[PDB]
This record gives sequence, structure tokens and C-alpha cells, in this order.
Amino acid sequence: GPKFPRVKNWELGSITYDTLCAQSQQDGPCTPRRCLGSLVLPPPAEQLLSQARDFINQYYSSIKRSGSQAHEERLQEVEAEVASTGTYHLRESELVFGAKQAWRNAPRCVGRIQWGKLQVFDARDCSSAQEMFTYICNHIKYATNRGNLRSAITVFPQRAPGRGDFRIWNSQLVRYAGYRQQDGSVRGDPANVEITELCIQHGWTPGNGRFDVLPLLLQAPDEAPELFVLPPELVLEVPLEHPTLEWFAALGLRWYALPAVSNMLLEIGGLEFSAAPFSGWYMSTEIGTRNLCDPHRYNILEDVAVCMDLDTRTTSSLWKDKAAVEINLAVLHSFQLAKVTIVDHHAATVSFMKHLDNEQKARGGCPADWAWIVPPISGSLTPVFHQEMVNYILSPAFRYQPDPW
Amino acid sequence: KFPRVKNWELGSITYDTLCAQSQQDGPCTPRRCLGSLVLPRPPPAEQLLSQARDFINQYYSSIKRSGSQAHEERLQEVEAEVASTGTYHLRESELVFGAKQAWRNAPRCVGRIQWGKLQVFDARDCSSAQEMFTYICNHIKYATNRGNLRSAITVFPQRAPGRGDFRIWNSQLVRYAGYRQQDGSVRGDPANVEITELCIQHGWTPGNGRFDVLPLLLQAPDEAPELFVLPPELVLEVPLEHPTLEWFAALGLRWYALPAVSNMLLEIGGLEFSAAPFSGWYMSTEIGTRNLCDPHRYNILEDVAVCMDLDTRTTSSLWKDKAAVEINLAVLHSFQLAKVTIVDHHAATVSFMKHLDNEQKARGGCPADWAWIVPPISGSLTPVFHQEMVNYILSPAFRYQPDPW
Ligand code: HEM
Ligand code: HEM
Ligand SMILES: Cc1cc(N)nc(C[C@H]2CNC[C@@H]2NCCNCc2cccc(Cl)c2)c1
Ligand SMILES: Cc1cc(N)nc(C[C@H]2CNC[C@@H]2NCCNCc2cccc(Cl)c2)c1
Ligand SMILES: C[C@H](O)[C@H](O)[C@H]1CNc2nc(N)[nH]c(=O)c2N1
Ligand SMILES: C[C@H](O)[C@H](O)[C@H]1CNc2nc(N)[nH]c(=O)c2N1
Ligand SMILES: [Zn+2]
Repeated sequence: GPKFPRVKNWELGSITYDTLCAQSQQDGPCTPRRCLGSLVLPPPAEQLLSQARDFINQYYSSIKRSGSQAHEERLQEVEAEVASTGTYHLRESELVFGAKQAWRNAPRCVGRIQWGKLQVFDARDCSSAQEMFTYICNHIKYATNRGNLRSAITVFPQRAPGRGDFRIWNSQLVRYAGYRQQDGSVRGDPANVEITELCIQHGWTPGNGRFDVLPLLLQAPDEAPELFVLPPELVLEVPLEHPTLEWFAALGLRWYALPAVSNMLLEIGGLEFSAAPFSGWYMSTEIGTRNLCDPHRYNILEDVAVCMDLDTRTTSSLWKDKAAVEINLAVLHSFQLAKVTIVDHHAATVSFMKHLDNEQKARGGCPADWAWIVPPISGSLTPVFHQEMVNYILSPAFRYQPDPW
Repeated sequence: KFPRVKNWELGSITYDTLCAQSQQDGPCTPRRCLGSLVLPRPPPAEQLLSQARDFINQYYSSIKRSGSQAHEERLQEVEAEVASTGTYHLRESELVFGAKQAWRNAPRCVGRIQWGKLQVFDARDCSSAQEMFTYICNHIKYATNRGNLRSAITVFPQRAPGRGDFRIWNSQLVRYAGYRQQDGSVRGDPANVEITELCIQHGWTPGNGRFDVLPLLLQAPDEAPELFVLPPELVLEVPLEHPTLEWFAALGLRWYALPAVSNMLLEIGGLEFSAAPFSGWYMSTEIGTRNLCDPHRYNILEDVAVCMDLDTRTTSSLWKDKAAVEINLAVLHSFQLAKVTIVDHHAATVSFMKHLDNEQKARGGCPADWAWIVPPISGSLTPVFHQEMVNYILSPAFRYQPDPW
């Protein structure tokens, strides 16, 4: 029939064709010989121009003026600017449209149903590492909004030819310290050992808990990184407790409310924003299953299982499954009680099916990474599991980038 | 060229160099990944001849006699036969090697640690449905072994240029019927609705049960299929009860012990066996999660939930996750009680990790489809979730083929 990928939903038996994949101008890791879909990781004025033209057309299409006078002029306005400086700048609303497009285009984000609701903070005037700090404090403030979380992204100056990038060293605006012990173990979060040690090498006076909030290593162009400590009043956290197991609270586990990625590059129309932290609100399994149960993270499965008096001697007791469920229930329950925005993997995948249906009608498909869309617990119990998906790269987009050091 | 495969729990790395032996293509392309798709969207003597050499080369290397006399002589035989007749035949030993390799190369199978222990029944001297049926009965008696399941395959006559294929119409040799009730609902297994009808349309006296073992429709070349009924005593079944929830058994749930796929095609050295049913033993999740909990299957989550008195009012109570875990527990308990081989998803993925290791040293890699290797529940609580995988097509291989109607 149609010569586009055929996508089927094995629950509902429905079929769709992805025609949006044809707009993709960037190749992925696969080839007909082998699929590398499970791997976590992967200017020429000539090429910059085409990327920019493509973006501008996308913008004007979004406002329904393709072929118009404003459109053809803006195109000429960009070729002119690139023609005499090698780069070009985006208009305010062009930045707001691209930032939202990049989110909407993110194949791994299950929360894209919210893609249209992104508060974009233009911080392209920012010229000092101290100022970056200010912008972020504002970001954290606006997004945290006392628990009623709001999606937001702050965009710092774009990379300049022959100039240092604006960079945020931490992977997230809020992350707990990871202290390499004497005996080899790690106190806190093993994911952040390297960032923690980098903070110390830079003057941070380390604490010694399992939940010490790390300071930020911010960096203005061509200068070494300045170190900033977030005011505790700003970093809202939720102490975890179980709705029925009274001892869970005794574990002293907790998590911060704001998930804010900060080391990703925001690419729009060829331009590169190396410092453009974005935040939303958590899906419960991020905390409850990955951060708290991953063998290489807090690894609290055994502890909790012992507490529940489960048979952790044999696998067939499903002691891991039982505890993981309760840890997640606790993340959900605690956040709800503290009145901090959160969403469980059921609600979250259900709204993503809705997003899929919306996008089918609006663009003819949705780039999605199945392995990342399906939750880390109860996989086939959510509807996305039964939904085939086509994964590809559209731009604007968010991309991983080499750590600055 | 060669892909780098990484394990994110241990930080270990490997290089898959086995994918370079993949002669057949997948659904992916550099532009878009279609790895989550469940199905893919006489032969010239020259092509068949090379697939045959390759396979014969594979076989002799396997027994350490490559280059030897027997090897060169065998290659001539195959060539003499292809040239003269446009096809050739396998020697029993070669057939046993091919079948074992086909299982070894099954990307979606997590039970491969066992690949070397497979009882192979050569049934190529079959000339009728009635004969196929005797063969199928012996396979079941052998594989079932009174609950101490043994992995087996039975291979019927290869396909032949212009002449119908021998075929087993059922997808598995043991399936429960799915009867469409008046109200659009379905009594029994909804997945087996079409097949349950085809048997009726071919004279079977249906039942009115939720777990009515279907009869087998066996088709010898160019002849309407024939209906055979499995002797109730040949089909071992397990009654499901819960290790602590006494009310569970009252649900009258039960599942068969033998998982035996019968509608897939086995390809060895370019030859095609359109009827080669194979079986092993179950992994608890297949029954507890997918069979009993899939929306489009027996869909028993709600019932079990209410029976556990759970707030099924909101998703955030995780009633679904809680119920699913108990159901998987009943399956594992029940089978261990009935002394019928079964393996839970933790033990299973652990052994698969070991297998990737033996395969790494042995062949330079191992094709795996991440989405299928990671269990349907508690995904990240298993080692496989954290393991990157390269997926491609090796031969001998098991392929999907059109339904014969
Ligand atoms: C509004 C609520 C949101 C929810 C619950 C949500 C949820 C998620 C989840 C569950 C993941 C996969 C995380 C993982 O397993 O590592 C993810 C990935 C991602 N999300 Fe969202 N997201 C939200 C908001 C946002 C916003 C505001 C942006 C961008 C403006 C965004 C951009 C991304 C990107 C680029 C990824 C892929 C990169 C990565 O792996 O971290 N998300 N999101
Ligand atoms: C002995 C233990 C065995 C177990 C626990 C096991 C388990 C599994 C599981 C869980 C899958 C995923 C299927 C699904 O859930 O949809 C799978 C797929 C598969 N297995 Fe195995 N397996 C075993 C033995 C065998 C044997 C004996 C063969 C063949 C000789 C085999 C051939 C395959 C093939 C061809 C597939 C992919 C095709 C499909 O079913 O969709 N398995 N196996
Ligand atoms: C805005 C936003 C909202 C939201 N709810 N979730 C996210 C996702 C982040 C919060 N949970 C972890 C994830 N961060 C990135 C995941 N791992 C990235 C990675 C890749 C390769 C190597 C390493 Cl070490 C880490 C972002
Ligand atoms: C030997 C073996 C042992 C074992 N433990 N499990 C299996 C797996 C099979 C038994 N449980 C599910 C799977 N059957 C095939 C899965 N889907 C097939 C399919 C393909 C196309 C369309 C549809 Cl609808 C279904 C095989
Ligand atoms: C190796 C494997 O790709 C890796 O563990 C992936 C699997 N799926 C994931 N899915 C999400 N949402 N987040 C992750 O970090 C991962 N990790
Ligand atoms: C479309 C999607 O890939 C499909 O539902 C897959 C996902 N993972 C699976 N994993 C296993 N073991 N078995 C399956 O049938 C599936 N189905
Ligand atoms: Zn792929």
C-alpha cells in the first residue's frame, strides 16, 4: 500500500503510516544489516544556510504564511546575515517556536503531550557566569512554583565561531553528591561521583550525606568555571514515606521535585545553544525505579525487601518486583501528599497514546524510541508497550554533547 | 564499522564483529529505526548454491574438519544436486546442527543459554497429515516428559518448487479456544479466535470453556487440512493457585505446560522447512503477564485486583502493578507445585547475560532484540535492561511465514 513505515498497535489492532519520517534530515545509528536502536549514545556556511532555511520554512508554516512576503524576506535576511558573519540570530518568537519543536521532536520523552506548554526564557543577553546563576535561580523558582510545576527552558547565548561556549557542567540543575568512599563503596549517588569530585577540585567544601545537593559549575565563554551554591530555600525536596508501611519513612529517603536537564545542546535551524537547561516534572518511575533501585544507583531494593521481610534468597519469590512496586508507590504517595506535581507510568503512557494520535493527525507520525517510552516497571501493563513505533531524528532538537572538561 | 556494545550497570564494553556475517536485511535504515515492529513489512541455483556452501562450511567447521576430505566431497554433492535438480537435501547430522544454530541465532529468544541441548526429530519421511499427527504426538510425549520439560524440535518435509507446503495451521501445538459470544465479547483466548473458527469450519465440535484445548489442523501438500484431536492425557496442564491468597484458585485459572511454536519456518542452507514445530519450557512472565494480563488476552487484572480489594479507582494506586505481581507469583508457585519446569524472568535474564558472554568469546557477538529480551514487568530490575544489544539476521534462522489460508 503506502510506501511509508507501517505502524501497528497490537492491542487495538489499529494501523497508521508514518509520513513525517520523510522530513528527517539526519541519519541515525541503524542500517539494513543491523539495528543499534538499544544504544544509549550515537560551521560550513553552505550547510548552515540550508538548515536555517529549513527552520525558517518550518516557522512560517507554523504560523500559516509559507510563500508569503514576510517569509521570503526573512529567508533573505538570514542568507544576508550568514553571508556576512558566518552565523545569524533568531527572532524572539522563532526561538520560542524552535525550543517547543525540539521538545516535541524528542523521541525519548514520554511527556510530549505537554509540548505546547513550555515557558521559554530568553537569556541570550547573559554575559557572565554570575548572571547565568541568576537566570537559573529564576528558572528554578518559576518552574518549581511551590510544587505546582511548570515546564520551562532558559536559553543562554548560542555558540559563536571562535569563542568559548556557555556551558553548565552539571548534568541536571539539581543532583545529589556522590562521595567515593575509602572502602570503595559510594555514599550518595554513584551517578554523580565524577561531577562531585570536579566540584571539590574547584573549591566546593563537600558534605557527607546520601542526599547533599551539589553546587553548580557554570561557565561563561573562555573563562574557567565559577562555582555556585543553590540556596536551600530554592531546591524543593520531598521526604519519602509509604501510605501503609510505617517504617518506610524511617529509611530517610527523599528526592528533589524539579527534574532539570542541563548538559544538552539545543539545536535550532543550524544554531547551537550549548547551555539551555530545561525542566518539567517527574514520572514516578524515574525516581522509584531507576534512581532508587538501579543496581548502579541507590540500590535500595534489598534494604526495602528485608524490611518487608521478603525471601531475598531466591529469585522466584519476586522479592525485587514486590519491593520495587512499594518504593514506586511511596514516591507517588509522598509527592502527592507534599502536593508536588508528579505522574505515574500508567497515566503518563496513556496521555502519550493521546499525543501519538494528535501528532498522527497534525504531522503524520511521531518519532518515538520504544525502549525509552516503555516504563522500567510494569512494561506491558501500559498501552505504549503494544504500540509499534518509528524512531528518527527531526530538528529542532536536543542532542547530547561532550562534557566540557 | 564494528559496533561498540556497552553495559551501563558495569561499564563494560564489547565489539560485536559477528554482525558482519549477516547476509539478510532488517527493517532499519540510517533514516529511521523500525526495530520495535513485530513482523517484517525455484530460487536461482546461484543464490541457493552459495547459501548451501556457506551452511556446509559452517557445519564442517563446527565439527573441526573444515577443508578435510569429507568437506570437499560434501560440497560437490550439494553442487551436483543443485545443478541437476535445483535443490539438495540435508544429512541428519547437518540437520541437527542447523536446527541448533537456528535457535542459537533467534534474536528474540532469551532461553538461548540452552541452545545446545535440543532433541531433534527427523520427520522428513512424512507423507500425510495422519503421519504428521503421530510425529507431533511423539514430540509432545517426549518434550513434556511428565513435567520435566525437555527442549525439542520435529522437522517435517522441506518445501518444494511448485507443490504445496506441509503446514501446521495452529500457531502453537497447544492453544485454548477463543469463542466469539453474541455480544462481541470472547470466551477463552481472544488471540485464538480465528483459529478456533477455522477448526469449527472444518468439523470440530466446539466447547464452551475458557480453557478448551484446541484440536490441530495438519495439512499435507496440496490437500485441505485435516483435524486431529490431542489425547487429553498427552497435554499436561497446571492449575493456578496462590502461595498465600486462598481465594485465588477459585478463579479456576490454568495454563498448559508445553510452549511449542508451530507456524514458523525453519531455514537451513537455503532450504525451507515450512513445518518444524519447536518447544522448550515457559518463562513465568509469558503466562502471568502477557497471557493472563494483556488487555487483548484473558485480561484478568481487574478481577484479581478487586479480589485483592484494591483501589482500582486511580492508576496512581498501582493496583495494576500489584495484581500483576501476584499473578506471576501464582504461575511460578503453581508450576513449582506441579513439578513442571519453569523459569522466572530474573533467573532467565541472568542466564542470558551469561550466554551473551559465552557467545562473545565464541563468535564475537550475539544478536539480540532488546525489546523482546527485557521481560514485560520489572524491566530494569533485570540485568538485561542495562545491556546494550546489536540485532541482525544470522542463518540458520527461524522466520515468520504467511498464514496458510
Ligand atoms: C512535563 C513533564 C515531563 C515528563 C514527565 C517527561 C518525562 C520524561 C521521561 C520519563 C524521560 C525519559 C527519562 C529517562 O528515562 O532517562 C524524558 C526524556 C526526555 N525529555 Fe521529557 N518529560 C517532561 C518534560 C520535558 C521537557 C519540558 C523537555 C524539554 C523542553 C523534555 C525533554 C526530554 C528529552 C530531550 C528527553 C531525552 C533526553 C534524556 O534521556 O534525558 N521533557 N522525559
Ligand atoms: C527452554 C527454554 C526456553 C525459554 C524460556 C524461551 C523463552 C522465550 C521467550 C520469553 C521468547 C519471547 C517470546 C514472547 O514472549 O513473545 C522466546 C522467543 C523465541 N524462542 Fe525461545 N525459549 C526457550 C526455548 C526455545 C527453543 C527450544 C527454541 C527453538 C528450538 C526457541 C525458539 C525461539 C524463537 C524462534 C523465538 C522468537 C519467535 C517468537 O516466538 O516470536 N526457544 N523464547
Ligand atoms: C525535563 C525532564 C523531565 C523529566 N521528567 N525527565 C527528564 C529525564 C531525566 C530525569 N531522569 C533522568 C533523565 N536524565 C537523562 C537520563 N540519562 C542520560 C544519560 C545518557 C548517557 C549516559 C549517562 Cl551517564 C546518562 C527530563
Ligand atoms: C519455544 C518457546 C519457548 C517459550 N518459553 N516461549 C516461546 C515464545 C512463544 C510462546 N509464547 C509467546 C511466543 N509466541 C510467538 C509470539 N508472537 C507471535 C506472533 C507473530 C505475528 C503476529 C502475532 Cl498476532 C503473533 C517459544
Ligand atoms: C542499554 C539500554 O539501552 C539502556 O539501559 C536504556 C533502556 N531504556 C531506557 N529508557 C529510559 N526511559 N531511560 C533509560 O535510561 C533507559 N536506559
Ligand atoms: C510492538 C512491540 O515491539 C511488541 O509489542 C513487542 C515488545 N516486546 C515483546 N517482548 C516479548 N518477549 N514478546 C513480545 O511479543 C513482545 N512484543
Ligand atoms: Zn533499528
